[PDB]
Amino acid sequence: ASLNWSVIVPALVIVLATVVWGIGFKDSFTNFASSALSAVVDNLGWAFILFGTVFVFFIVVIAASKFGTIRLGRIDEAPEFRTVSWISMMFAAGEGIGLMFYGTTEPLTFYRNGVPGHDEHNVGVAMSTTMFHWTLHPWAIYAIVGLAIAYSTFRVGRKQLLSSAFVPLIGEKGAEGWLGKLIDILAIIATVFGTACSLGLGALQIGAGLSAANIIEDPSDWTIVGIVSVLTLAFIFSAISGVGKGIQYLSNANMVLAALLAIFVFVVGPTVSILNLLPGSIGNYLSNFFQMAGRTAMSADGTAGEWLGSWTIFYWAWWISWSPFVGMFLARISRGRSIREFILGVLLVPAGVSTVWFSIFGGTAIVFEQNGESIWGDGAAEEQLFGLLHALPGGQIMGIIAMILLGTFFITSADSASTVMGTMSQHGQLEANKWVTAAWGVATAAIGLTLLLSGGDNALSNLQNVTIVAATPFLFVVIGLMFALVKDLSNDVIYLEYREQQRFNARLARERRVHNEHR
Amino acid sequence: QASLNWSVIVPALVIVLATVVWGIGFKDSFTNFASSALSAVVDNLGWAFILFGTVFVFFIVVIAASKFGTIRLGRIDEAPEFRTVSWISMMFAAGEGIGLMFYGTTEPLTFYRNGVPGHDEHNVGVAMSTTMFHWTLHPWAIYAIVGLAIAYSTFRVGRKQLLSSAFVPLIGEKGAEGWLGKLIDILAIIATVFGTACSLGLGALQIGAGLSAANIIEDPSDWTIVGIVSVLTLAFIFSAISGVGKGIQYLSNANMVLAALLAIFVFVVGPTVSILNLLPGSIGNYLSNFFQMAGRTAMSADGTAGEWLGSWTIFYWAWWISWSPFVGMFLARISRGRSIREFILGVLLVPAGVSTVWFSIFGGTAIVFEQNGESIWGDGAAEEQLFGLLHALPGGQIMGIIAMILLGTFFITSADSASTVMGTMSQHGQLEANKWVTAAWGVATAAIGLTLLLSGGDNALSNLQNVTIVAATPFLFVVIGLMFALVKDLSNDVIYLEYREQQRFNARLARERRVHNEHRK
Amino acid sequence: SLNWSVIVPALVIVLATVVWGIGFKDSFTNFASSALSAVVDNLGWAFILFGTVFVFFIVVIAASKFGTIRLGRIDEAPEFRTVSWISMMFAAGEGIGLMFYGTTEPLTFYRNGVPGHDEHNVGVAMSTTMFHWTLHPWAIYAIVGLAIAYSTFRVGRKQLLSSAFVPLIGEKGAEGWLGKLIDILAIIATVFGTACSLGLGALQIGAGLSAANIIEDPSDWTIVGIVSVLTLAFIFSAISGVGKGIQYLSNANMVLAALLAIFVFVVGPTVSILNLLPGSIGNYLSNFFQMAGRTAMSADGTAGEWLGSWTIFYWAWWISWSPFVGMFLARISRGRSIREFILGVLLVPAGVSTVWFSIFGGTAIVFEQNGESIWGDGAAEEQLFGLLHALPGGQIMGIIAMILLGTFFITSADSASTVMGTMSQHGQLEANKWVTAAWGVATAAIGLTLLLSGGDNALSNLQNVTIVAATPFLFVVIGLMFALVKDLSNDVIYLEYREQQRFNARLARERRVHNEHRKRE
Ligand SMILES: CCCCCCCCCCCCCCCCCC(=O)OC[C@H](COP(=O)([O-])OCC(O)COP(=O)([O-])OC[C@@H](COC(=O)CCCCCCCCCCCCCCCCC)OC(=O)CCCCCCCCCCCCCCCCC)OC(=O)CCCCCCCCCCCCCCCCC
Ligand SMILES: CCCCCCCCCCCCCCCCCC(=O)OC[C@H](COP(=O)([O-])OCC(O)COP(=O)([O-])OC[C@@H](COC(=O)CCCCCCCCCCCCCCCCC)OC(=O)CCCCCCCCCCCCCCCCC)OC(=O)CCCCCCCCCCCCCCCCC
Ligand SMILES: CCCCCCCCCCCCCCCCCC(=O)O[C@@H](COC(=O)CCCCCCCCCCCCCCC)COP(=O)(O)OC[C@H](O)CO
Ligand SMILES: CCCCCCCCCCCCCCCCCC(=O)O[C@@H](COC(=O)CCCCCCCCCCCCCCC)COP(=O)(O)OC[C@H](O)CO
Ligand SMILES: CCCCCCCCCCCCCCCCCC(=O)O[C@@H](COC(=O)CCCCCCCCCCCCCCC)COP(=O)(O)OC[C@H](O)CO
Repeated sequence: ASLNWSVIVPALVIVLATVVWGIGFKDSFTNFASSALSAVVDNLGWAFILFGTVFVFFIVVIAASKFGTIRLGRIDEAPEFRTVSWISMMFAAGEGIGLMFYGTTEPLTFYRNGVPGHDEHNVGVAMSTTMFHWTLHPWAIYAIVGLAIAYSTFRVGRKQLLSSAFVPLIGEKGAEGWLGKLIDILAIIATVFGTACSLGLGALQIGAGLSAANIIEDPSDWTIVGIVSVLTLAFIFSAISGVGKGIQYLSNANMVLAALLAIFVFVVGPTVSILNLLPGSIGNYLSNFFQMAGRTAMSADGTAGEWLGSWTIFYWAWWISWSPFVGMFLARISRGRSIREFILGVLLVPAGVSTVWFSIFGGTAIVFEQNGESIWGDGAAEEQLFGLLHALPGGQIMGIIAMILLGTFFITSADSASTVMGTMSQHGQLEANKWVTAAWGVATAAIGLTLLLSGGDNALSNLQNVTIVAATPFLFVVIGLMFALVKDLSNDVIYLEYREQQRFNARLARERRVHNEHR
Repeated sequence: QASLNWSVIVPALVIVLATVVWGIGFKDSFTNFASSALSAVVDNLGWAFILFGTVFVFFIVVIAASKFGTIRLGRIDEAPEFRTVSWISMMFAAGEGIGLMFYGTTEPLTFYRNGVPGHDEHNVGVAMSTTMFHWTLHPWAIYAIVGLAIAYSTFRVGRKQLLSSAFVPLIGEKGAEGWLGKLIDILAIIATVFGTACSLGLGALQIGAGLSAANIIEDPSDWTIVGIVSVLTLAFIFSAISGVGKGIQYLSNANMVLAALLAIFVFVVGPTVSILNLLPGSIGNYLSNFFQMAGRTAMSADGTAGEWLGSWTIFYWAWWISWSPFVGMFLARISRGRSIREFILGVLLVPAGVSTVWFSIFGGTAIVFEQNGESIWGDGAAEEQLFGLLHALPGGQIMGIIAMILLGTFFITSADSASTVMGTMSQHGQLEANKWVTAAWGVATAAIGLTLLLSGGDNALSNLQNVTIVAATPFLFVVIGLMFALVKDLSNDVIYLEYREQQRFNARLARERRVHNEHRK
Repeated sequence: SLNWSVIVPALVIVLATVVWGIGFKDSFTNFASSALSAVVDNLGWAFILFGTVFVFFIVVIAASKFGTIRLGRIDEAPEFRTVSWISMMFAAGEGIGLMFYGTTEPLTFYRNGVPGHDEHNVGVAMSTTMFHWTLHPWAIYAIVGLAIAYSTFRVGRKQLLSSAFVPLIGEKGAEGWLGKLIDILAIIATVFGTACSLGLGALQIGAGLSAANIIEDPSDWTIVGIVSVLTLAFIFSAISGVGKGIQYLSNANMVLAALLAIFVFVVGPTVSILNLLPGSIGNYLSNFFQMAGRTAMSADGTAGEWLGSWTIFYWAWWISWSPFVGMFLARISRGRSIREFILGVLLVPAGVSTVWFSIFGGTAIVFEQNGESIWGDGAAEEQLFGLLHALPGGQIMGIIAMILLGTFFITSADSASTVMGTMSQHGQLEANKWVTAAWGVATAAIGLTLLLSGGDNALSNLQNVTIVAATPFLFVVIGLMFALVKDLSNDVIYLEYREQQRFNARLARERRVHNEHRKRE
């Protein structure tokens, strides 16, 4: 296919504008980001918080309805991936960097400071509200988007694009018109900013880790961590060949290293306490699910707005911005699966992986805090993991391994996001241009680095603010995608013979009633 | 022309007239009896109300989710005679309107200011959740049960449009025409009269408060209430005896338009952002606390929630059970040809969402005022809350008048609809009843409401609530039996006969086989 | 023929326990305490997690397509009427345990509170009593009974725990060493769970005799006499070769339990109990997942001892009872569907337990609130009679409760012994009466051994040894889930579609790999 320049040029111009604003005009960019966060949070926290749970309800009911039997492909089709392989391939979609960053920080900071409507030093609350942001809502969003693309491209044979999934609502004219172009541009921009958030978190934490081992300098975030991890691997893996064979190796190394780190912290750490937190975390998450889903700026006597902006609305925006990439990824590896099976796997397997990960790491941190040891230290979120690792025997080698894992996650996430963006910018071609992929990867890495540099001391806050503002337009795209998906599922070939009969009988009944009214 | 059911008219008419005379000429005796009867009823049946109120919700969810959800309310492969949008629009009628207007400000504001048993004061989430508790799912679960029973009896099986006909599976045709069916219909008419009189009394009281606030009348004297009720009853009487159904549908459209206008005015001129924040908060805290409130009895809070329960939750239970004949028959009428699952889902969810939005807007504005220093509580009279809320907003002087007009139109339309259903139930389930019987029933409900308001005196809302609870207690058992009748009716469907006969035959064979095996050794 | 390879190890372990307990009491008690500490600290997480995984698993199995499978031949209707089947679920379950903890558990939760909650809270006191007795125990029993019933009726295998693992180990492991190990573990777990029940019954009977002033004070010789008398009546019933006396006792169990519950209901605070019914159910559904998430590091690392005393003990007790109740449920529930079986087994005993605990615990808590108090010296065994004597006419009801405990002793012994004889007779339903008598005597001896060894801390001894003996069978019950899923998936009604899916998926994988290789060009 050809390049959709009408969709590349707008998004690329927006990205260049954001980068120039952040780099050359740090103060103005930071002020604007703070003001836009204030306005967006105050005026649309209701939208984020309401539709986060509407997505979960919607995907659950879609799975449990008659559409669950539909198969993503030809009728009576069987899937191309084994169930074990299908489950394993979902690891590459999850947050390697997000988990590596927040596994220790989030449960520990919620244990220490508490959350709105709750007191400090509550393990159940800490683990439950860590599981709130990471288990069902993100993967309900991802299931919705991936199911939309899967039904559009496999069942109906349309192009693999976000705009195509809206064909039921806006028709073909809209899909090829200005509205389809707008949807595709918003998808590309949201993916860019959502991936740049992860790249910024990973670079920040890698710098902190290098400082922990005492091998770092000050400008390493810009001069080494970003540009090296981008150029020396991602470009040479993309531009050199269609498949560089390094992405597969790194995607397997991610699994191996994450398993090794989790097993180290599990065995060397307080194993019994972690095993106690498994059922405790799951039970206290299921108990507090709706209480946390109803936490708005009007909660805790109006004092929850700042916390929600810093913690919950940030995650809403982050997951919404991830939606296009993760949806395309899940759709690509789920052909032939049924809708019910797809939804169940996508919702539950990563939820369990996240639950276990947070159990190990947050539980070790909370147990240390309870005993008297404090991995908190200064309080930086990027230094908690290495403090936790160093607190355990043989922690130096594992800290180095954690830095290696962070670098591999950086490379893998950037490469996969660039692949999906290139596909979306090339009229839905599965194998997009290599140079378009490299350009989009450069753009994402540059945006993440620019957010970090503009934030400076408050790098994390600047990152979160720009992610929150950048994902506001795509929240409505996902909301309308729910409607488009329902309208597409209803108008399935298997249901048309029943729908015509229902329409005919309803018309007969309505005309009979109208005639009786005339009488 | 179905003959008049005099044997069902007289037992309910005599009770209504006895209540009117007793409450008018003997205000003190009537109030004392109502108070004592509330004490006894609440003490010895709050467990029944609270348990079966949630059993209704569970029963409806199970019925929709079970194999019965695919059955059509009519002949097989039938289709609805109303478009889905028209069905949803018609659902708004037969709701409260007057209850929603009366309580939208008062109830969440009251819970926020004073708290609820087992919880502390100044809790927005708890106030909104326990307001949603009384107005969203258990109400419409009860209405779905009754309307589904009536719809199945009348469309699928082709019986009369009655509540006794829904008990045929339990007591049979002889029972339906026997004394038990007559008793069920009498209780249905009594419950309709008292559930309607409660809303009419609330509307008259709030219109009096509005006239007092608008300065049209200096005070809301008893004669003011009498005049309001007389004028509104005269309007309803003219609408009915005129024999033309155009004016009533015009007033229904006006009710929808004016309710939307008031909601939009408070949403826009009020704290829009807080109103929108309270939507997810209200829903989440409702689903979080659902079973905590479902398990709230007089034994909660170390045995101290009895007075609060009788004031709010048991009163609502009685009110929503008293409405059950009217709202059930209304929903049954407009739901021809729908499947059981579709009927249940729409009836449960659409009104719940509308109530959620209404309470969010009005209660959230009141609570936002409370938090910011302003207090529309004033003297604390419930009837004066709404006009305190509107008069605290720019341009609200005219919207208070619009609120009074909306209350008047709600009064007229609700009286007409309830009286139409009552006339149906007193004429062997005729779809259209005699004009004079409908007029008489509507005037009787108005007279009961006026009697309650006047006998209450300085405490009118309390007397209204007490009489509502006492009058609705008998029909809780009718609804409970209707659950069994509905299950038996759905089980004995034509599509399920062959499978059931196969199972019965095989079961007899297996039982004789095991009896023989025991005989062996 | 006797499976001596299974009898001899179980007999050796049981006799070793008896010799250790009587001969060396200090050593036995020290080992029991140390083993309780170790197993609790290291596997309370396993107990707590899998107790709720069982509920999730059985609910999902009932909901899924497997719920349509019929236990037996296709179109085979059940042998017992639904009334008979429902009533037969009372013989299997817990009568002695219910009588022992009917008052003690809610009363002590109300008095002392539970981890993460304040004391003197009726809602939690009843919700966490319902937690330990309603859905987790019966989820375990339903899983085990369903596995046994499917293996023995659908597939025609022998009625054993070993034959239910055939999906995982083939007939080679079913008859190999692993099947023998599973059978031995099932026998030992049944012996020790039934011994825990019998020891509780003997303690309660001694407490009742002390209360009735028949004995001046309890003594070890009194417990020995009680256990000897009851097991002698048992041995006579078993060796007599006539089950008429046992059927009489099993009916007397229901009659007397219903009589006692109705007495406490009518003569106790009826309205408070009725209030507690919906309160208990609602607070159970509200707090279900908060109680399911209670671990050794809840309430700031202070719930370990409370969990070991209450929650982990009940988990171990149910897991040790699971072979018996599973075999019982499989025997009486042939021809049922998986969905019907699961729903009935989960819901009927849960409702019965809810009513029982509502009555007795609500009576105790209402006495505590009003000013009275049945706590007395704090002994768990003395609470029930302390509750009875507080009510008028309780002097006779104390002896009625003692008689009921004796009948429960005999009948529970006989059902457990019959299951053990079936296990040791290669799954033969008509178990040898001498093996049955030997197993019953061994159970009584183990219960007496735990009581005597514990002495003053008799209940602690019982619970410690029960947890230790039930720890091994937890993994068997966990593996039953996988074995049952493999049984159900590989069913004749699904094998054709499974073959079609396998072939199509192989074609799809071949296409994808060939396409990838082609594109790799
Ligand atoms: C924590 C919370 C938890 C909550 C959990 C919630 C979870 C939900 C689970 C959902 C599961 C669904 C699964 C089953 C689906 C099966 C349905 C189906 O299709 O079966 C056929 C079944 C029957 O079919 P039918 O007989 O043909 O029906 C006729 C159609 O109704 C009449 O035809 P039509 O005119 O509609 O035709 C239009 C056509 C296609 O439409 C078009 O013509 C499209 C035109 C193009 C528009 C542009 C689209 C492109 C936009 C993309 C986004 C871009 C953004 C970019 C951003 C840029 C920023 C810079 O659409 C359709 O195909 C019909 C579906 C329309 C759905 C309408 C529902 C509106 C909901 C309103 C309430 C909620 C709003 C929330 C507001 C927020 C605050 C609360 O369909 C229906 O169910 C239809 C009825 C649906 C309900 C209608 C409701 C009307 C208004 C309700 C208001 C009152 C209630 C709300 C609360 C109270 C407010 C006061
Ligand atoms: C105090 C509160 C509780 C405290 C907490 C404790 C928990 C409560 C204990 C519950 C324990 C579990 C259940 C045990 C019951 C076992 C028996 C049974 O019903 O199962 C066998 C049941 C019947 O089988 P069967 O015994 O073989 O029947 C044929 C025999 O030939 C039988 O031969 P037959 O045909 O001659 O049998 C007689 C009858 C056919 O049925 C019978 O066998 C007799 C009636 C059945 C007993 C029902 C027990 C279970 C339900 C509890 C009732 C209350 C709440 C639920 C309401 C019912 C909705 C299903 O047929 C007739 O000829 C009609 C005779 C008249 C019937 C009664 C009519 C009067 C109703 C009473 C109320 C009226 C006014 C006073 C109001 C009261 C003051 C508060 O078998 C089935 O499974 C059939 C299923 C039918 C369709 C299922 C779909 C509907 C279910 C919806 C879900 C409900 C949600 C509720 C959840 C709420 C949670 C908060
Ligand atoms: C320790 C680290 C790892 C832990 C990870 C946890 C893993 C859990 C993942 C759950 C399974 C995901 C993969 C499922 C693939 C197989 C298909 C499947 O399970 O779904 C079927 C769904 O089948 C059903 O019909 C519904 C069955 C319900 C199964 C529910 C199991 C999950 C229950 C979750 C409980 C709550 C968990 C905690 C939530 C936070 C498929 O339906 P179908 O349309 O193909 O029809 C098949 C058949 O005809 C039956 O329909
Ligand atoms: C919250 C506001 C935003 C909502 C966004 C919705 C986005 C999707 C829109 C898709 C268009 C259709 C919307 C209306 C759907 C109604 C439900 C529905 O269709 O249910 C189907 C699937 O049903 C389900 O499994 C459940 C449906 C969803 C309802 C459950 C929602 C739970 C919400 C509870 C909230 C708490 C209550 C108080 C607060 C409101 C089938 O049932 P039916 O009635 O259409 O047909 C029945 C029969 O087969 C004949 O057709
Ligand atoms: C604690 C008190 C008891 C529990 C109360 C809460 C219960 C909530 C959940 C109840 C779920 C019941 C769902 C029933 C769906 C039936 C589905 C169906 O089509 O039937 C199948 C499953 O069948 C069943 O299991 C039928 C059981 C239905 C009865 C359910 C009773 C609910 C509880 C009643 C007591 C309520 C007490 C409330 C007061 C506290 C087919 O199986 P079968 O062919 O063997 O069934 C034969 C039957 O005649 C077919 O209709």
